[PDB]
Amino acid sequence: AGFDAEQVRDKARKDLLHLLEGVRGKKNLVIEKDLAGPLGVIVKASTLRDYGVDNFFFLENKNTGTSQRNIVFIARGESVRNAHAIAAQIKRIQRESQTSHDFHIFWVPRRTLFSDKVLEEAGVLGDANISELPLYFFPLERDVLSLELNDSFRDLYLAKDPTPVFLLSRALMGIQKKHGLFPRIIGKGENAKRVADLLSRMRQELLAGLSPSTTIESVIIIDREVDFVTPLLTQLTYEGLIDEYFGIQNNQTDVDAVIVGARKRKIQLDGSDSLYSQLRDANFAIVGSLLNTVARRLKSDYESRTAELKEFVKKLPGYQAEQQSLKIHSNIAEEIINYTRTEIFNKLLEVQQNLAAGADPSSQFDSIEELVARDTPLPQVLRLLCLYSCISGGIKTKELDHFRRLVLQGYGHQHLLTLHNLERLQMFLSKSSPLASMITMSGSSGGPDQKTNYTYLRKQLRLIVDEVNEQDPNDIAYVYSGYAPLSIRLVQCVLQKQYLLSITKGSGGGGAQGWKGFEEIVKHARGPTFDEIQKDKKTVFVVFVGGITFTEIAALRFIAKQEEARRNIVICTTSIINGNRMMNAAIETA
Repeated sequence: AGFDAEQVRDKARKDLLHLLEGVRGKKNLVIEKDLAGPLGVIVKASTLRDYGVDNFFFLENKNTGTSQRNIVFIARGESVRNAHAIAAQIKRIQRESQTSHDFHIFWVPRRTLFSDKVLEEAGVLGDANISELPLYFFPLERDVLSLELNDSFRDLYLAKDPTPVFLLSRALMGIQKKHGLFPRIIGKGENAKRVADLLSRMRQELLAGLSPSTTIESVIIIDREVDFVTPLLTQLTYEGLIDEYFGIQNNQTDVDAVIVGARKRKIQLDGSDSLYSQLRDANFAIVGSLLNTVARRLKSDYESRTAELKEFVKKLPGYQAEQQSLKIHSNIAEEIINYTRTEIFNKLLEVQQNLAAGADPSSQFDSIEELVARDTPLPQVLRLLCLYSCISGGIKTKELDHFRRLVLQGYGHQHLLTLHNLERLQMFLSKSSPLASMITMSGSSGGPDQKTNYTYLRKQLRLIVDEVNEQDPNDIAYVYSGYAPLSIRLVQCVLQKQYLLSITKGSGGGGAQGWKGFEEIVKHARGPTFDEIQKDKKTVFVVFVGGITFTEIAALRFIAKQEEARRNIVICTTSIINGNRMMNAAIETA
């Protein structure tokens, strides 16, 4: 009766395959490198072959073949870069003749004016048959939908491109068209508010036949800028650390070849593996113990004491898969264990946990300087400086100038750009800057965009949970060993008020809706608080504009398990983000 992630995949594959069915004959396929990964989430390469794909090409390789007269470009239309690349590629192909003279472009999801103009301005516009592929959300898991806009953090927060926000609201409207209006549109933050506004004005346009869902409870929209502190921190879940040290993209990562046990190899990382399903959301401290329990259960099943010989060989493939999974994750865990034992890592964690806990950030000054002396990697130092700034309402000017110098001398003068970019993103500011001040009620004002108050909210939303036990956690704070992501505490102000009241005020009636009971507190997080009513169990879509971490996902699944009876939780996002990705946005954007 309600939403299911599998229908998004089916529609996506159907939509793509139909367009491939419109290009009659076999065809060559040119794809934006970044789109290639997410496309694999909805269709298998073997399937594309069955629909006439002779060869596959990455647009950026600039080496499209001749073997087939049909050429198909698949790329994002919002990208200024792609419009040029495709035009260049058509002209370069046309003049290496007589090769392949039937061009198609599938723009994702929408044809833009800028793109149509570039093609015409290059002359090739009357040569390509242009379609539109309405792919928005890619379902990475049953409970995780992603726009897979890996540059959207930079695009939105640095470059001020509104496109990620527009695309997210269209994706969200799509769901309303199929399952009814979200009864409630709830959220925090300037960009999340704009998502609501665009959802509103889109509805208003349709009335020119759409009713509240019977199967959807609400949509909660968190704006990532409300809480930079969470991504800056080192993630301490299993998947979180795999992301921190190896990097996860399209449900995959690359690891040294010795790790897979027979350059580096690619490994799949999703819920189809029974073991990873149990490991990914666990605090890394209990992973060794989880592996041990699995290995033991495995040894026990093997030892659990004709034509059962042929039964054995049929079961042979399932035995390697389990074995291979256990072997690979044991090897990864041992790798991460090594990393987390170094003095640099222990020193890092210490400064992060102190700042997070609320120690005077000046008391961490000598530690930070020592981290620079030891040449710890640039992204890790920058993430500390940002945490410092973001958590304490800016850095003391005199310390800022010192840190600024250490960074430039230690890692290179080019990083003056990096720091200016961190300044534009408002994660590296002096206390003397008006933009740096956190929200208070004794705050006078100024402040069009006053910042989240972590000093106040640490207490009021109980960001620090000293007691949490990682072996059978009782609180989302487990994802950072004692620290609770603010973003998800905000989701809890809506979804688990009984519980949240229980651990902050007492006497946790508290099963009604909106931000009731938390409005004055949530006023101290950045941007607008909103709650808009539009006039089996139900799904709550929890949405992040500007990126979610694997730790927030783990914490959301934790809550999902507790809320199992009453709700289903579906996580939506413009992309999956982490601390390193944010620093890269600042480093690489000239």
